[PDB]
Amino acid sequence: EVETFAFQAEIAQLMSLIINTFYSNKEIFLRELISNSSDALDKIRYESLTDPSKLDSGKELHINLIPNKQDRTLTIVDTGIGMTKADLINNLGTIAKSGTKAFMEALQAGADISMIGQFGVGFYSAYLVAEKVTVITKHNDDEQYAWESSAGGSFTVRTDTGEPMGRGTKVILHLKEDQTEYLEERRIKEIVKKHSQFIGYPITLFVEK
Repeated sequence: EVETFAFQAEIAQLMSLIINTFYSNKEIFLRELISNSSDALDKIRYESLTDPSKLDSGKELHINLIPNKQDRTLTIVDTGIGMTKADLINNLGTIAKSGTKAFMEALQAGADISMIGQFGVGFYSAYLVAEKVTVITKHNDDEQYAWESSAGGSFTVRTDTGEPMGRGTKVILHLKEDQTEYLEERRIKEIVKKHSQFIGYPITLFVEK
């Protein structure tokens, strides 16, 4: 049972800008997704201070980066607070309508695309390098859901059939044909060091057989 939804007008316009604007500095997508993961880890850490049972679904707070050259995917996994179905549908828990409006105003006034994270809509920078994005998420006391979009004005949400994750979010980037550099170990290391060197959680970069 798959539900298909239209993006709000503002988000469709944001995604179009990201996909259609000439902007060579695409590597900032990774900092934005790592930033989102770190925020989600902060949330479950703070909630667990007054209720330790919220870590019954996993005590380790970390970020994994998983390239797969066969599938042409880069996956960013975190064991953060996860998202409910309502969150997923409501623009993956972002303030995307107001954030987009502010971002667009900033772009008119001298900002550039790399500042997208400042406005709370950094997730959508995935579409700098991905033709399709899948978000698998599990919040405590909600079920596991999968969100997916290849832009074009719509997204889908279904309950996730696949392997149970304990808690957190997985963002699966199906990369565009010309963006496979982001599957290379030395390229990913370079970008993490350049933009995400000091953050509050361990990042593990998986290797491939």
